[PDB]
Amino acid sequence: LTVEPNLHSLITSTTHKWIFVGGKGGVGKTTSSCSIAIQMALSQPNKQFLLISTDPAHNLSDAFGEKFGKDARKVTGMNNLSCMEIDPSAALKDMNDMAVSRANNNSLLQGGALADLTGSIPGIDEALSFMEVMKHIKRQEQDEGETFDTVIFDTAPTGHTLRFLQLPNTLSKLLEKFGDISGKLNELKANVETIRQQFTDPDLTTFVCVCISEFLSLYETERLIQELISYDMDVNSIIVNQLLFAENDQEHNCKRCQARWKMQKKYLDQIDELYEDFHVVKMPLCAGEIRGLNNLTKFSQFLNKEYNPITDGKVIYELED
Amino acid sequence: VEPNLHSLITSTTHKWIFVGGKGGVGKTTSSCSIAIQMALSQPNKQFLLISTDPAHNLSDAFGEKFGKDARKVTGMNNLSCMEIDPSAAADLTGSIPGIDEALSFMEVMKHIKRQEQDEGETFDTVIFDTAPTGHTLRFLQLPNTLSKLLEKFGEITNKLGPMLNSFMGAGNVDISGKLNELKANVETIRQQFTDPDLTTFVCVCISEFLSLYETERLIQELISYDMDVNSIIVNQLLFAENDQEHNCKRCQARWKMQKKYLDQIDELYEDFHVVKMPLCAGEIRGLNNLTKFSQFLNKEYNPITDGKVIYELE
Ligand SMILES: [Zn+2]
Repeated sequence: LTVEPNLHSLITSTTHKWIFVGGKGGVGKTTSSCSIAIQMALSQPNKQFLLISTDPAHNLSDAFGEKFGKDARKVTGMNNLSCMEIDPSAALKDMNDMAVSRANNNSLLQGGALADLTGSIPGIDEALSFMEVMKHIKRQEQDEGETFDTVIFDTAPTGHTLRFLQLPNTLSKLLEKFGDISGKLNELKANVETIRQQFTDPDLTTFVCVCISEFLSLYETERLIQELISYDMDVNSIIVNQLLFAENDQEHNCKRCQARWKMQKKYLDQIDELYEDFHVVKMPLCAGEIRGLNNLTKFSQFLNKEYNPITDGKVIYELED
Repeated sequence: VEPNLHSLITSTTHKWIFVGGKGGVGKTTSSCSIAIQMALSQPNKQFLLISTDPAHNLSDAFGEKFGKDARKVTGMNNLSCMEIDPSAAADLTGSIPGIDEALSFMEVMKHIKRQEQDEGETFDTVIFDTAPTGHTLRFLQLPNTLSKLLEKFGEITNKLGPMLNSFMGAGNVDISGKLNELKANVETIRQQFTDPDLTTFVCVCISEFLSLYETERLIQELISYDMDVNSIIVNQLLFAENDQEHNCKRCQARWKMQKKYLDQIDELYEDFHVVKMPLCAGEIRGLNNLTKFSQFLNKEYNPITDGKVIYELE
């Protein structure tokens, strides 16, 4: 049985609690995050969703045209979707800094410095950064009194934000050789392993990759998928953005564009043969800046029901202009 | 710094010019253009354009059929092409980095010299149309890679026991001697490929995030090899603002994006010769067209005045 080229079963899932969305390059990652968030929220009115970002550029705020911050806020126009933009690294520095100060005048796992081993042991910084994020969330849940059913992580445009899933095994290997700090490491290792318990369960968390139909994007996506596999995180979906089905479009005249399409077609076919088992969802190029709830929802719709270049053209051109 | 390759195309000191760029960035076209440009401006000298890509990109580019044996490009007096497959034409390979590369390269250098000894005519300069994959020239590190190894053995072997050491019979010493001979071979080439006036690498890329990222990586790798990197050609630029405004908001949209990175490129690689090359919808194929296009590597293209020239190719 063919694997539907859409995210319908995910957007419809009542089992997933953590959905990570990423893609390097200018591939429409942010708008994909918002679209998945909206689509999930509209399809499950009964539940509450959190869309979190780490990008210091406040991509979410300029995506929706609202102002989000460290405090969750419901997207204006929706009942069950909220956004929060934070900076884990910054808050970590502030917290670590004060801990260093308390040391000189004497996440509890910081007394003094466990952060110095950062530039030595891979994934400790990331684990600490992530724990910061998980903290800001729970604190928001405890105050507002309402817990989020599902969280969409608009992954950070750089680094390897979730390399910490390797931390546990990276430590055991180290702790054996080496056999204060030692106690903080074991406490950290226990924290990352309870998370892996969650993040490693296919029914609980998954990662959807975002990319454009180009050689470098395809290879970057391959790289990303291998990495996610090496973390035991589920990867079953790939969103391919900016596709211009020039093959038959309104005002479709431009030969340069036709040339581009021919190129995209080339790789779209490689992607389909390479990731047959994946949900490979094709999304139309939408010249402009899909911004604001309305347009984002109109466009996000194609994540659930595959886009038809023939039939649905009218819909995207109501946005592209 | 001038936004062209005029000084290189005009150099009478360079003997080896490598051209590379990953992705569909017009690497091959660039290789041919540089070869032609060099050949046309130095009729007095003989040039060799060699490729490794099994697809026979050179033959498809010129519309001629090249192979293991050098052949003059039809219509030119001092430019010849040679398409080889080094790999096609000793298992420490999957263990020590750069050994296979060095072996592959030496193969290439051998098919060349044997072509020079037969034809009786030596090539003054060679342009290497680098392979679209792997790390073809990581062997420049092999020498230091080996010294380190043939040293860790001395710190271990000379720090073991008469029995233990001697208790390892098998044709390995049959290697200690060949590794030292190969190390000597890569180091004589390194003396050549490491001299700025003798060899250089021109990068090719498109003005997009992923391509800039990739060429950034390429440059770092080349510097770690002590190979000179001073030029970067940026292909497929559609100067849509000057495009007689042939309309298409999608293309104008693309251009604004290319403009954004063209800017970053300028600021990041200021000391480099950053040559902007116009998008040329089609497949610049055949000597004539390649020549017409290649000219903009020497004298910077002008979207306003030169437009007519590239559209007589569309
Ligand atoms: Zn166009």
